[PDB]
Amino acid sequence: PVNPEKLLVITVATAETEGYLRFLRSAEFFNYTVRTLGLGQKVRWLKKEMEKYADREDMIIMFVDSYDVILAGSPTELLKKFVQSGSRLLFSAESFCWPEWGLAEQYPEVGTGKRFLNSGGFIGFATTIHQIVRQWKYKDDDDDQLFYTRLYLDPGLREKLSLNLDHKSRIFQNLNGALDEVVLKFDRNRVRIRNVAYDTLPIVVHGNGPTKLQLNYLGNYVPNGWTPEGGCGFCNQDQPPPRVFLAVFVEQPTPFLPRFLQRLLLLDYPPDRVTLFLHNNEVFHEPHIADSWPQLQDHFSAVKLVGPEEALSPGEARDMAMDLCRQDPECEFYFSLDADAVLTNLQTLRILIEENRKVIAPMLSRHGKLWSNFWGALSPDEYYARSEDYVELVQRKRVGVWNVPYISQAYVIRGDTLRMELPQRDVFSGSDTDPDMAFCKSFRDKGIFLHLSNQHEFGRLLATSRYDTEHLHPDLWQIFDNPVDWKEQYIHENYSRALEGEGIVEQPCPDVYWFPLLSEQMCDELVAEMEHYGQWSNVPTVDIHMKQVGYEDQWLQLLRTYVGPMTESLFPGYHTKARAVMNFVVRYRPDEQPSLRPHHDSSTFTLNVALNHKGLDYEGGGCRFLRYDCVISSPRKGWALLHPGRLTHYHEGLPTTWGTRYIMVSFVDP
Amino acid sequence: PVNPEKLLVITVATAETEGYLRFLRSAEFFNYTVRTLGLGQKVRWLKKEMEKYADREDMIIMFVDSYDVILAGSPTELLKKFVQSGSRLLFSAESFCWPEWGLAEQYPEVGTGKRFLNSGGFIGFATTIHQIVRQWKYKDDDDDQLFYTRLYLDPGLREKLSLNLDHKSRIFQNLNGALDEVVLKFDRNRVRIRNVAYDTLPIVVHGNGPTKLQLNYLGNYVPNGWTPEGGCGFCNQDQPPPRVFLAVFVEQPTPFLPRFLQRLLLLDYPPDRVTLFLHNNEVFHEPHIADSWPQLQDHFSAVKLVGPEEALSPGEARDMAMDLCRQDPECEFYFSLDADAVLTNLQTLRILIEENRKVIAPMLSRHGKLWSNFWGALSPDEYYARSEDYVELVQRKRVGVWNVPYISQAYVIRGDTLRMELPQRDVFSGSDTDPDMAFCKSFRDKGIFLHLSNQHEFGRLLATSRYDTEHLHPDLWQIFDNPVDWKEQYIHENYSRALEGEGIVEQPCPDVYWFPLLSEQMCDELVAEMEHYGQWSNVPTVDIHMKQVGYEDQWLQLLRTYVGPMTESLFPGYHTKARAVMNFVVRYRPDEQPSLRPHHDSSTFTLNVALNHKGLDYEGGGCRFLRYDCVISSPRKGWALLHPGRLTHYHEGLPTTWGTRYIMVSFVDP
Ligand SMILES: *[C@@H]1O[C@H](CO)[C@@H](O[C@@H]2O[C@H](CO)[C@@H](O)[C@H](O)[C@H]2NC(C)=O)[C@H](O)[C@H]1NC(C)=O
Ligand SMILES: *[C@@H]1O[C@H](CO)[C@@H](O[C@@H]2O[C@H](CO)[C@@H](O)[C@H](O)[C@H]2NC(C)=O)[C@H](O)[C@H]1NC(C)=O
Ligand SMILES: *[C@@H]1O[C@H](CO)[C@@H](O)[C@H](O)[C@H]1NC(C)=O
Ligand SMILES: *[C@@H]1O[C@H](CO)[C@@H](O)[C@H](O)[C@H]1NC(C)=O
Ligand SMILES: O=C(O)CCC(=O)C(=O)O
Ligand SMILES: O=C(O)CCC(=O)C(=O)O
Ligand SMILES: [Fe+2]
Ligand SMILES: [Fe+2]
Repeated sequence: PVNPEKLLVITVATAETEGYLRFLRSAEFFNYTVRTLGLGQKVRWLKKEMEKYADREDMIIMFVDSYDVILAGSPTELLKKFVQSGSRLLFSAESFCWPEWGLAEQYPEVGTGKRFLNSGGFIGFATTIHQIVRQWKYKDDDDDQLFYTRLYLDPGLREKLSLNLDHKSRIFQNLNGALDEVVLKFDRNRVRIRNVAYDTLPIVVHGNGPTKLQLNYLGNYVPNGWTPEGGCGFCNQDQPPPRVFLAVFVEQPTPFLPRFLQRLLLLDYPPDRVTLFLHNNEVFHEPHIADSWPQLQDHFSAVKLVGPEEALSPGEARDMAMDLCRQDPECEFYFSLDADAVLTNLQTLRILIEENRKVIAPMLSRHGKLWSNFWGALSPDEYYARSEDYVELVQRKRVGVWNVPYISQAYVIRGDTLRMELPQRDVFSGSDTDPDMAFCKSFRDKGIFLHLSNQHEFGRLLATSRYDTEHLHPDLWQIFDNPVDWKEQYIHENYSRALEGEGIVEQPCPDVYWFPLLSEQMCDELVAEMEHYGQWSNVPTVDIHMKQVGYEDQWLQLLRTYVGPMTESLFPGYHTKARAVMNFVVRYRPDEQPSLRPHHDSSTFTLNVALNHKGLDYEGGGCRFLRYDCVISSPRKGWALLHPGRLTHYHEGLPTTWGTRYIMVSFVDP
Repeated sequence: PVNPEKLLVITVATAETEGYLRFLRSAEFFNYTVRTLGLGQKVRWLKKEMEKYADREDMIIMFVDSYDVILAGSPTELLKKFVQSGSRLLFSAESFCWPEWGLAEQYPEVGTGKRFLNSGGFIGFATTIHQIVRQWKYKDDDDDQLFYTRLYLDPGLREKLSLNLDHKSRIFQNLNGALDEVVLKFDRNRVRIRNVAYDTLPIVVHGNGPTKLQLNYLGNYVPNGWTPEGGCGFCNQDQPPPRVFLAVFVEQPTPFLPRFLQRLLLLDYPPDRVTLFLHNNEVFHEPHIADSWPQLQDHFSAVKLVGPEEALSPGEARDMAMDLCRQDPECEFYFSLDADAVLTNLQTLRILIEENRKVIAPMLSRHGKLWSNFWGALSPDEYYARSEDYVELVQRKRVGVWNVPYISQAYVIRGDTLRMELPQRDVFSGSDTDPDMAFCKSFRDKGIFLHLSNQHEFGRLLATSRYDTEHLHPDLWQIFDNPVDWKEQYIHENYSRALEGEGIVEQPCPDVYWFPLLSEQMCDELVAEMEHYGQWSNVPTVDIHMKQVGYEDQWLQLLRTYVGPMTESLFPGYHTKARAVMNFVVRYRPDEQPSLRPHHDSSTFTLNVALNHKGLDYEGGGCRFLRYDCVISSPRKGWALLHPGRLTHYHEGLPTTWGTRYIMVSFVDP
């Protein structure tokens, strides 16, 4: 048994990049001892280091890269596997032969394993290593592969110093040419990989060639990145703050944007330490931003608008917003947030900063689906592809902070990373690539990790694909594509609490029920949308139907989702599908039709919703039920009334004395 | 001016028939003085009477018949008109020439009036009359017409004694050949006739030839028979009773016959003075008569049945019933009453007897139409024809007792008239004539008047034309043809009082109403009719619909007539047409389906009627309304329940513990 205390890991690193520190923590997990050289040219550095270990027969030494390497096994298993190899210096094997390709005939014939050599990782005796590395006397420009290559192809030297290759990946697993051979193997508190082509559990995982992101994905688990019983290994889980530059971007017509601007005033973070930047490409949103801008500039320390008059493409706008933080030494962090991002959690900026990352993004997914603000993998064309664990991450099966090749719409970048590591302005611009794709590619080409955190519930994304802009109030027609947000602005706040009970629902007259349904904004926007049409009109009324305006299917879904479940709750035994042919708003002013004579309605039950206040917009009677000697004298605006429409409830519309009355009614279940 | 005290009216009468006494009362009305001869042969009697008045130049004498004659004018007008004639002996004129027809050329040419002579009535001086009547020396067999005839055709004798004819009916109106010339002329307290062909108001109306009934019709008004301001002239208007033989006849299947037999026990007349006779030609009614016969024989003094086993035609049965009264000197009156005659008034026998007539009948008409138990006129073939005042009599415009040529189904005959005036047995039988027609013709051929009285409301006739006899209870299917009687037996007695109010209707639970609808007989006959079918059977039940039995249209009319008006009364504002596709009776016994799970009904409102008692037929729960915490614990048999079927009334059929439950239900207004 070789003593672990005589195994040394030697690696090269000119800078402490994020890939190097990841390699170091995988080594400290297995309690390795690592010698880092320099905090073909690295062969010159290894050769110099091996002159101290020229006579060290007692020492095993393994040399690997650091930027694209992670350790998966313990040193004792590593030394044990090296003894079974029966070699004095064991190299790594690969599926390809490079630099020179014609040397493929030189190599010995291997049955099923890999045949060629890879200098990215080898292990052997310090004496045998020294006799090999010290023969190097060449230029720094020439690669390291060709040197160790033909030395192995020397048949006499191959037999004298016992040189062999890890043909079946017992210790070294090179990913290029074997991505389909590598899977992960989980355990209680550690993860590992397995070569299913030879059924081996390698120690060293090296992401050579175009397998960088494949190692970033493996690096999220191996060795203790994420464990099924311990979770993440490096995320947080359980006096002034930094100064941040908040950059809002409105590059497309975004629904509920007034709610976005009002939400910026509620982020739990000292506003005097946040500098707001806002770019608006749409002339549609200039009113909305103008309404909120007085509150914005009085809340934050400094603000700035770049409206549509500058005519800046989204790439040029994102360059300027980030460059204004890089050229400001007081900008410690840069928070870029798009308009189509709703942040339910109001501490994301604090939590994302405390993760102490360079580029971290909060995970946001559209309500109920899989699409999110990140890509688990890429295609050869750098287009989208689904990773093996993409769905487990979106569904929050496995939580933590993950090395992800793509992020968008929301991310926090360290300020010093911008000036020192990505100092150019053409981050988003410069090519025919999408401005959000060139952003992520600009960070990966610098070896910078794009972190995605799903440890908390952060928020959701808005469906802004087909946003019909030809409406006086476009957010009304958004009951289909963004229902969870449509309910927050239009459904009464105490409606959901009314469905569960709590005794807020009232029965003013026998078999008529009174519950809050619509919000004051829903009624005001509905009245305005009706008057904007203008063309007002077997008891007759002065009314306008939702069909001629184009809001029937939208109001029918409000019936299916909100009044149906409310009907079955108040009438135990009745089941409703919310079918209604007659949906219309009625006007009551003393100049035309101030009242409505007694009548029945051709429907099973009716829903009568007020649309304005009592005493502010008009003064007059409500709804009178003759057979019961009971009248709804003081109606409530956002509240609605439910009564059977046939036989039992002969009701009369009492006259309006002054002003104008608006009510919404639907003869449902005819 | 001739003094009325020297005008004498001479007439012939071998017996005081009803036609003679009618002529006498018309004379006493105008205060005439009449000499009746004998209480061609009557010429011998007149000639003998004229020998006392041979030298009486001061006396005017008018000779007319008595049986077919009524007086229409006063003597002063009669004498005044005779003076204007300028004649010493004025005869009556006629359209026909008889006996000998060839003597038509003898008569003087008359322009437009009647040309020939009629010896039925003449007026003149007693001296001129004597010189004419005393020339008669012929046989009693030869008629009186030919004697006075050719004496007028003697041209010299016609000019010597001044003989003329009332050519234009100034005084004498002979009806034969001038029926279209005669109309009535009314006044405040007297009636009169008018010859619209000459515009004269005659004094004497003589019904010669086949115009007997036409005079009976005129005799009902002229002179004071019926006056518009005084009404009838001889009817009643404002201590033992006689003994009567009551004869009931069942010659056809008659509906509601059990109610007829039970009604015979309620006629306000001493039963110990009534002898019941009943003929039943139908085997269908032997059960019904057998059920009531114990009560009949214990009520009346003597009874007798002649069932279908004797096989007697209706003519032979009516002969026997009346002959048994004629051959009984103790039978003072004979009351013949048919089965299809409902007597609402229970004093008709008393009132018809107190009219002191020979043959009087109470007027009965089918409810709402014109057909009655009498004919106002006849046709040449003695078939039916409508009289000028037939509709005024049926509609009770003109009231009183009327000389009518036909009666049926109900009449009271004096006993002495049967033995003395119509003693033969072949009254109804003897010819191919209908037995009811030969009855009336047998009385008119004896100069006996058939009186019809409509001074009171007596009753109605039953529609027994198409009586479907192939039913366990045939009176159920009689809601169409006899609704007024169908309601008396099947509709609850307190239903009509419930519709008007009086606070008998109850509201046991909110918006459910409880009112009496059906009678105990209606439910018992409906349950039996259902079990007689036997074939019992989206909540399911053990039920039988009215359609498969054949009682849907009948139950639909009960809905249209009785539950519709009851719905609109209790729900002000709702209008019902009583449309129902689902009408069925449900069984509830613990052996198959004892209960019914909570459910709604596919209808606007439902009518749930119990069909048996609580505690006598079964013991179990009623109807429970879940949403109201209210249960119909103790239902009432004949009562019904009305509740809305949708949404608001989720109800459950509570289990029946013992016995069998029957309920009638109709899902009306789907
Ligand atoms: C929803 O319900 C809450 C409480 O159930 C309402 O809050 C009350 O509002 C009234 C008038 O606005 C105040 O007088 C009370 O003091 C409030 N109570 C609390 C506990 O805040 C709220 O107003 C309801 N929503 C709407 C739209 O009216
Ligand atoms: C119809 O109503 C009358 C009274 O409104 C009912 O007559 C009463 O009947 C009960 C029980 O049969 C007696 O105890 C009372 O004494 C009766 N009152 C009178 C004034 O007679 C009659 O029963 C109702 N009809 C039916 C079929 O029940
Ligand atoms: C590293 O050392 C710690 C404590 O010194 C020990 O718990 C852990 O198991 C060691 N790891 C290995 C791979 O031996
Ligand atoms: C008959 O006499 C009575 C009273 O004596 C008288 O009222 C009536 O008018 C008289 N009738 C005629 C026709 O003169
Ligand atoms: O005006 C009211 O209060 C009742 C209106 C109504 O019910 C209807 O639209 O028919
Ligand atoms: O049995 C009851 O009381 C209710 C029956 C009913 O309503 C039905 O026929 O559906
Ligand atoms: Fe209404
Ligand atoms: Fe029911």
